[PDB]
Amino acid sequence: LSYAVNIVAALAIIIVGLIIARMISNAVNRLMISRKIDATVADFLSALVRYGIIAFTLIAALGRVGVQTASVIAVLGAAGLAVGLALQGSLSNLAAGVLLVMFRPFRAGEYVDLGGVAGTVLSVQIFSTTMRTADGKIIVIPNGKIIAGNIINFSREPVRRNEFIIGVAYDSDIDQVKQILTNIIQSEDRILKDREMTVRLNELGASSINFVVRVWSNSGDLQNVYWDVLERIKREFDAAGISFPYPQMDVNFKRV
Amino acid sequence: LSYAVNIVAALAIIIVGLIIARMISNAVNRLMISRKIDATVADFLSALVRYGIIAFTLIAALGRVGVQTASVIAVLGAAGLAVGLALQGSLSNLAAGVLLVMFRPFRAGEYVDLGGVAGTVLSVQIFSTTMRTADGKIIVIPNGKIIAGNIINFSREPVRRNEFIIGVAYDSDIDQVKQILTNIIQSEDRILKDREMTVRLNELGASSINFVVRVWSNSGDLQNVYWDVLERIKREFDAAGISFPYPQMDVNFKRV
Amino acid sequence: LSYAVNIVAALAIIIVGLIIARMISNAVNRLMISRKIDATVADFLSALVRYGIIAFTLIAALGRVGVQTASVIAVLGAAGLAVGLALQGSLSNLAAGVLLVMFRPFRAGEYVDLGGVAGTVLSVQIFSTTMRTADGKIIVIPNGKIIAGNIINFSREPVRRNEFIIGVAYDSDIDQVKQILTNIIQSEDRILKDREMTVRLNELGASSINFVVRVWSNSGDLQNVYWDVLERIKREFDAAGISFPYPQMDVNFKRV
Amino acid sequence: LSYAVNIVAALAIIIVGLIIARMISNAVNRLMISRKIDATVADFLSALVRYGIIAFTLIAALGRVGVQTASVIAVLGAAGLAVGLALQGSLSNLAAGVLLVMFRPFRAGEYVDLGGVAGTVLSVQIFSTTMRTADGKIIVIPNGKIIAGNIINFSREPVRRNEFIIGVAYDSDIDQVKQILTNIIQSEDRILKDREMTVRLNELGASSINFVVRVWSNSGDLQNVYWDVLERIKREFDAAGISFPYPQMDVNFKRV
Amino acid sequence: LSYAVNIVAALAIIIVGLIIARMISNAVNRLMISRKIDATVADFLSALVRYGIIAFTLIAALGRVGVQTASVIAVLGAAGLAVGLALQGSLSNLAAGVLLVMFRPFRAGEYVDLGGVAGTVLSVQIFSTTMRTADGKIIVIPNGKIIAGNIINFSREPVRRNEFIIGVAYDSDIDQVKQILTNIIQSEDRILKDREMTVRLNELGASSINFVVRVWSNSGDLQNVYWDVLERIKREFDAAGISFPYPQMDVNFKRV
Amino acid sequence: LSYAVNIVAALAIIIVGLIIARMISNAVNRLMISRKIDATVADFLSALVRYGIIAFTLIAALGRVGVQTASVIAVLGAAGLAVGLALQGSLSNLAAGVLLVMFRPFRAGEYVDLGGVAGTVLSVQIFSTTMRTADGKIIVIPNGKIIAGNIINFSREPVRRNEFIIGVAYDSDIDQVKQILTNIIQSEDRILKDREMTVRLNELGASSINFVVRVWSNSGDLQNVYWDVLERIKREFDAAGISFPYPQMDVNFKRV
Amino acid sequence: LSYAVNIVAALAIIIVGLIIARMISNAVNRLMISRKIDATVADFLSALVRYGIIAFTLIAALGRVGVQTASVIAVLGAAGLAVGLALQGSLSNLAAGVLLVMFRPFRAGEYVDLGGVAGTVLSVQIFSTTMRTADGKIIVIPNGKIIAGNIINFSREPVRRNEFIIGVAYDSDIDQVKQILTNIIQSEDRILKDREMTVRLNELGASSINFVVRVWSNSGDLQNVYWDVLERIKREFDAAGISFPYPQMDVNFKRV
Repeated sequence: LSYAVNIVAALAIIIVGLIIARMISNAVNRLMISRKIDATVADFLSALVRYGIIAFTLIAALGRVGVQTASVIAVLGAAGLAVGLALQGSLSNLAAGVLLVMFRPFRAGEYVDLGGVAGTVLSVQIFSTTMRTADGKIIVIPNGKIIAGNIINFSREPVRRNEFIIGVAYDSDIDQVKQILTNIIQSEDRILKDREMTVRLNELGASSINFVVRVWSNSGDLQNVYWDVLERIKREFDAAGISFPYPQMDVNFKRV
Repeated sequence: LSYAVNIVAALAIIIVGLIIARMISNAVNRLMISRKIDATVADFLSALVRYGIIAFTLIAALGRVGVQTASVIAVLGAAGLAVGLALQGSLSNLAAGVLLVMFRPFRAGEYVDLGGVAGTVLSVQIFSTTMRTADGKIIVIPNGKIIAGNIINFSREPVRRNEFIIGVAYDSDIDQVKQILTNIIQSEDRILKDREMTVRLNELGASSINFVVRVWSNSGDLQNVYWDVLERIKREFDAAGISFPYPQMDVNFKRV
Repeated sequence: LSYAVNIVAALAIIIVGLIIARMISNAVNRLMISRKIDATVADFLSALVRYGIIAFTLIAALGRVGVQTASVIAVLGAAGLAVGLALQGSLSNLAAGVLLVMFRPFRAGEYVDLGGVAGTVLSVQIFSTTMRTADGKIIVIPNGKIIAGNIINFSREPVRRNEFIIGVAYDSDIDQVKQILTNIIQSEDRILKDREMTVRLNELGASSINFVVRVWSNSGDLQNVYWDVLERIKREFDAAGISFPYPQMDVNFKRV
Repeated sequence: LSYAVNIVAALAIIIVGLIIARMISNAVNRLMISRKIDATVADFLSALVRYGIIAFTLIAALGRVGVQTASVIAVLGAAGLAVGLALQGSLSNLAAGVLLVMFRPFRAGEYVDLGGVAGTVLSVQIFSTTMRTADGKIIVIPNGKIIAGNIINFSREPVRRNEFIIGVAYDSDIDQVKQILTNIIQSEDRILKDREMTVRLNELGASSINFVVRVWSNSGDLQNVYWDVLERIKREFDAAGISFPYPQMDVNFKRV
Repeated sequence: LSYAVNIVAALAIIIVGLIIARMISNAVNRLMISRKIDATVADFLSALVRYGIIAFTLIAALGRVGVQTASVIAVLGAAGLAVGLALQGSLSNLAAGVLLVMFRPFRAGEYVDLGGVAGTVLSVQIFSTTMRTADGKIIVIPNGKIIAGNIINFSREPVRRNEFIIGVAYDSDIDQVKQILTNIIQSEDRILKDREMTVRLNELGASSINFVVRVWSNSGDLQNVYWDVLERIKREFDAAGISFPYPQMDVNFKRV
Repeated sequence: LSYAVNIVAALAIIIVGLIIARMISNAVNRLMISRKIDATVADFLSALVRYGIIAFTLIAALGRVGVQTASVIAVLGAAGLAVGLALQGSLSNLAAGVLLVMFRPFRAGEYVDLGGVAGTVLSVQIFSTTMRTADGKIIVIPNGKIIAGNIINFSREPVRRNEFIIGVAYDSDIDQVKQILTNIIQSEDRILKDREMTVRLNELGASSINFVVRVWSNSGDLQNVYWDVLERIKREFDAAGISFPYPQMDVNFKRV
Repeated sequence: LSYAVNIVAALAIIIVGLIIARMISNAVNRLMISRKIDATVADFLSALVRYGIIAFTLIAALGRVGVQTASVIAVLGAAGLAVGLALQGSLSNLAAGVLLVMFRPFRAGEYVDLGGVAGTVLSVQIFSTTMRTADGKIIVIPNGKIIAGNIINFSREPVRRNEFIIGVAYDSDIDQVKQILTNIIQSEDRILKDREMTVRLNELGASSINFVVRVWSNSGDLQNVYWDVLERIKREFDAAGISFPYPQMDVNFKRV
């Protein structure tokens, strides 16, 4: 009767608002992904302008039922903070996923350590990056946790350093051990000779002397250099009388 | 007398506001779940438009009792931030449950590890996903904790890697152990031969040499490959003189 | 004199505001708890509409003393954020207690583990659920901590899995132990035979081999199956020569 | 001259504002503590209406010096958020102290454990509850920490459960130990016989079998039942040949 | 020329604003510290009214240069939230220092434990209380950390409880130990005889029986009662054949 | 044409706004650092009034291009909260650095412990204090972490207390040890004799009696008193038959 | 028809708004990076003025379609808080990266320890600094974590202190050890003689006396001084009869 004759006009204005929403959203999506910025930020601005002009046609619509503008924008601001505080941690991930592609602390296919978990990065999606670990698991890390912590890129510099700690007995000859561990890493072929090769006495432990051996090698064959120097240490120390010691004790008897 | 004759009109306007609230809410619920988006986001927008036009008819109603618009929207904004800060963590879960179905880091029936707790995902509800652990417990995790942490999907890639660490004595022959642990995993049928099969000296421990054996196999029979290679290691090491060592000590007597 | 003649009208308007506050609050309380929703949310909306129309009659009252509307709503918005930030954690519990009855991750009388503390849920009150632990203590957990953490419902699925870890000596026969621990759990009557019954070599520990035995049984008699299989393991291993080992050592003498 | 002749009127309006502030504050304090609610919430609303009508007379006063209303409410809103964010954690404690008396998870004189610290509650003040521990210390816990954590009310249910864990040697007779620990707790008079009395094999430890004995008794004499069953266990096990074992070892000699 | 002739009037209005700021600030400081409240809250309200009427004369001043009120209060609200979010943790300490003097969980010169750190309180300043520890260090704790944690007032109740745990050997006579530890604390003069004096078997440890002895004494001479009962325990146990045991072991030889 | 003829006036108004910004900022900087407050707070108010009247001339400028005031202050309030939430933790440090110079819990050149890290304070800058540790490292701590944690000023009181814990054997004479450790600290010259000198039996440990010796000395020579009393303890205990004990054991043989 | 004839004018106004946005943004970028401040803050103000006058031309544009200003600024304020709470942790890093170059707690190429991770700083980018560790890894730390924690600049002061802890046996001569460890560090050439050289008895440990030796040397050759004094300690102690002790025990036999 007296009410519905404006409700039909409100439905017409809201359906042409939906039409112009799809039109302007797809227009700015077609323009921005080709002109300047990105395929990800432009979709965010497309959704922003889409749900912005939806809000504009809602404010224009709800005046036709008598509801004033200062009340419509109050209810829309309440609903806007409702959906905005729903999407706080859902949009911090998007804003971080922009920075992870714009600045690239890691590329796809690069062994990283994103705060405890270490693996090859498969892809950086919109909200969360997928990495595959060393043992075949798939770890999906949200972008708000990557950008708010350290990113230990294991595979961006070509040379990396091993660190063997060889515990020998206290009665061994330090010159003989420092000569044997030198003659191992002087004949190893993948250990870089133009960098810092150290075989020096690291510490005097509880039951063993700890020598430290730190050698540099290319990041592809780091683990093979570790496994081939350690096995050769185990071979050349038994053939030379050096004894890896057990956890020694010094028991004093009191046969009461 | 002078007051109630507008209160009856306010009750009529609020009851037709309830009627039009149910009408528009069920209309957008009928339209949106069929046209574009989702069964979950559309119910959220249904509740939003429902408690939005309830607020609109309240603002239209409370002017009939003399209360102005700028005071009604102030009290309604206070009540709106009250109910909104009541529903902060009650709506972050809904916004995360949208992303867990839209992007799917896990499907139903897939062994995951959602930050410490590991189990098969049964279903993803509106606010909280139910998983069943390995031992029959039912763990209900809210969606705000899933999307704000790692999601270790144990069952999305078909191949996974075991890691045995076999400690042998120091006097054993490293060639014999590296031949026996090779001849075990060369004859095992479910271990993938086209991938990285390593039997190399991992470390020189305190009382034992630790060999590492890392083999790849399909994610269904990973645990059976573990339990059948470990039992065969225990069988083939006793039949070959290799000795798993006890926690050795090196007691020096001082019979005072 | 010139001031109090409006103060009496302000007191009359505020006392009829209290009267209409009780009237409308009890009216919506009488309507909503019977029609649609809940006994808990409807009391919240009753308090909201009560302290909303108290605020409306305060705004209508304080114009009679000359104070304008834009100042009254400013002081009322300050007081509203004061009482609202007083009731942040006092209302997050109410909004979570709505979800704990609407979605029911636990019912009353069901053994749960609400993040570290495990017990039978007695009741879910408005702000905090009471559970009784295994040892008679009464733990009152606020609802903001239940819904923001895992809910390990120990008693919603009927079948659950035990896990015995039996450490035997290294010189024992693995076939004999895998036959004895099979013949125990094949003759136990409450262990479910149509599910996964595993007696396989879990690990080679420091001084003992760890067999794992994982059997499924109904959640009522899980603990009795544990206590009756473990006692029978202790009985059948002494009668068969299998020896549970002490923490072995391998002392090497050096009588200096 | 031209300025001070309004400043005297501003001082008169502010001094009558102080007078009416004391009047209305003491009036609502006299009315509310007797009529409906509480001695604590009514003082909060007294302070709220007091510093509200102080603000109203300030807004009415500062227009007499030419300063407009939209600037006075801006500076007052800035000062209001200043004092409100000063009193965030100073008012969360008051809002929690309302709930600790309205719902009573503990009464005065009741042994509780408010998140790590355990003691008898002396009183619940406005901002912080005082408890006296077992050893005479006085711990003042703020109410924001009580209501945001577990409340383990040790003394609201009358029956509670002890748990002895008795470690015996491996060569002992399990029937003899299960008969002796039954005959102790069958003759103890304060152990409730109509509840669950368990003497069953809990675990096979490293150097000892752990029996668990869990008996129910009244919460007043729980500790005396513990101290009188444990002493009788120590008496009846020496008189029966059962041996509490030392930390056993299994040293294997190698006299090199 | 055309601009500066209003700038001189703006400087005159701002210098008389500074004059009236000092006047009203010192007036309310002179009135409030003598009449009702406090020396600390009144200085806070003095600073608040001072930087409030500075803001009022700034709003009155900047209209003389053409800048409107709705822009001046916008820039002043931005600067106000800037200085307010600068002073969040700088004013929470002041609001807590009001409560630490108004309610007094500790007075000056009283041994407390304000969450980990324990010492004699020297003074409670405006923002941070100074305590002197047992070992002469000076610890300055901010008031936001005191009021948001436990306050273990070691020196507000006069009687406190010691707890000795005496480990004896397993072969000792429990009646003899319970008689000797009774005859020590029956003859000690500062141990309160009208309170709970317990010498009962606390636990059966790994290599020792632990007796617990808990006696009450005045809080001044608690440590001297500890040091004089423990020394007398060490004296009376050697004179009676009771043996404090070393960490016993139960080595089983296997001379392979 | 029709647009740029106001843009030139906008550029003239903004360049005279920059000129008056530098003028008023340097004027208040010249006035405030000499008259009342500080060299640090006055620069903050200089930056505040500078970027405030920059905002005022921007609001006056952007009306010349047709943009209204209520939109300019909306965009400026958005940008203001943007730069303000950029500078939250960048200004909490400034507000804390005001309090660290105004109240001085440490002066420059005073050994402190600002929550885990201990060193001599070099200087208190605007945002972060520099300390030099004992071992020459330079630790830059932001002021938001100093004022929100304990400040253990090691060097504000002149006397401090050592605490030696001397473990002797169980068969030693307690009178002889309490006489020797008294005769050491009675003849030491830097130990303060008018304070509390304690040599009393602290505890009966596992394999040793622990005497506690706590003596007071001036804070300059505390470490030298420690190093000279401990060396004299080691000298006077070997010359008196007291034996520092090794970690005793009580092995019971079972030659099976 | 009736609608699009204003939409073409809106597109013309928005395209000239984009043109003037690029113009004014590049103008202030060209002016500010050369005149006063920085290459980083000026780009931030360029983006701020760019997306500010984009917002101004949007507010001017959307009035041509009938939408009022108070609704356009409401939707733009909602979108502004949306993008601002997206960029909270994305702009705290920029505001911290301003302070890390303005105040410089580290320069490029300087060994630091930014809260757990220690390495040479390569560069300070806009949002995150890259450091290279000792072992060739590349760690990208966001600037919000550097400025909100300690910055242990290992390489800003030239002299640093080693700390050897030498454990010797209990029967050794303290004068001989304090003479040998003095004669080592008196003849070492890189140890600074004008600073504090300490060889004093640090502690009486469980099975060893711990001497502390703390010497100062230049920060370049600190590690070489450590490795050359420790090796000489190991050489000169075997040549002098001092014995580094094993973990001593004091076994008491009870051959039961």
